[PDB]
Amino acid sequence: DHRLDDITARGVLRVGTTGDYKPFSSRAGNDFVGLDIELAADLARTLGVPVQIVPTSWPTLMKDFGDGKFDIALGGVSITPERQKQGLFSVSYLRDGKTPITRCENSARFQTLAQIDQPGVRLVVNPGGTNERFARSQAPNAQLTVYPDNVTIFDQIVTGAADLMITDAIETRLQQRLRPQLCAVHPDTPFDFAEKAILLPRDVAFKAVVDKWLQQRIASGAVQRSVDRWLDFPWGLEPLRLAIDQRLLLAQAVARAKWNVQAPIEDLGREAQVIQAAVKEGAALGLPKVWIETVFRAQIEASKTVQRELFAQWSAQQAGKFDDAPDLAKTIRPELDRLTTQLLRSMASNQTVLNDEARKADVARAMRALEARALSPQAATQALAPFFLEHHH
Repeated sequence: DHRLDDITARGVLRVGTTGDYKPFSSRAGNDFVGLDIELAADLARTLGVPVQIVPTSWPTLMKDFGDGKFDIALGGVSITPERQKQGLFSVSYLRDGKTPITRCENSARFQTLAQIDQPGVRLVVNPGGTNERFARSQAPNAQLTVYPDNVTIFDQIVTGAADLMITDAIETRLQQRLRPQLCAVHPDTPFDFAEKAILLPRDVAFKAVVDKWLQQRIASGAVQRSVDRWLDFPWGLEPLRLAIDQRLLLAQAVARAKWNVQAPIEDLGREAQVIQAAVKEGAALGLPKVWIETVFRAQIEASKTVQRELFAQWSAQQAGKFDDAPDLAKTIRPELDRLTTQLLRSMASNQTVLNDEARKADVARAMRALEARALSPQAATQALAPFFLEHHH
């Protein structure tokens, strides 16, 4: 039909993605990141429009596409017969095995399909894609379990509620990194292969445009380089980001409570105590005192920044008391301390990447998009400054 003219007229390429499939497509706060998101952005550039990322889900992908919610879809989308009934696909930009991931101590036990396809084997899968279809077809005798959340379904292999999952080789390699109790089973020599591509409208001329762009990306080596980059991306920083974000948003509560009782924003004595306590808690995780002080001074400054900006608004508006004011000592402070514990724990888990000065641009990518940035750009910047600065991107 006329997809490219449709796009140019709209002034935007709309791109559906689930954001739950690292390394292709993952939420990092308010942003989506990953190999397929960078592809989307580069296609938009080539088409001469800005990109808009439209959230979907694996169970609603095809309905949302048929409903016209986006132009194209990607984020680890495999070519399948079902999807080919409804749209076209780009050329494939990644061929990858189907292979197991299991607890390392069970590597030997699930080398083969014979070993896996048996009652008393607890195989888990994502609903409604190539993995579910492979499991039902090739391991019919195993016990299958369907789990909606792909962002946590590996939890069940780790804890021993399931024995293994057969998935894309690339997901096995990444999850083996991210979840050290797990091991990819022979990813280079898999049971079968599948192809990743971009889901497109039924418009042959648009597909020709996409394939010319995509084939250049493949043949130039850029897709491969992007695969390695995203496989080595610091995915494990998300808990740290969320703790920082959640701790900072709570400053709104702090400010309403203080406004109601005419409490000063800054209390350097309290602040010193909070920092002390964080240093002591962090030392138990092996974190150095100076890094903890830098981080926590920044989180305290960012909180004050929120409070000041809110007081300045309430001042000019002549706001009275807030009916919604939680107890500072009884409700807010316990929450702040809980979030301090998560922040420290995340710092310890991610200490390697966070103390590598050469990887600040990836740390920026992972952490930048706080919900709190909508509330106070300056406070979000201050809170994140121990980890990266704006010129890190």
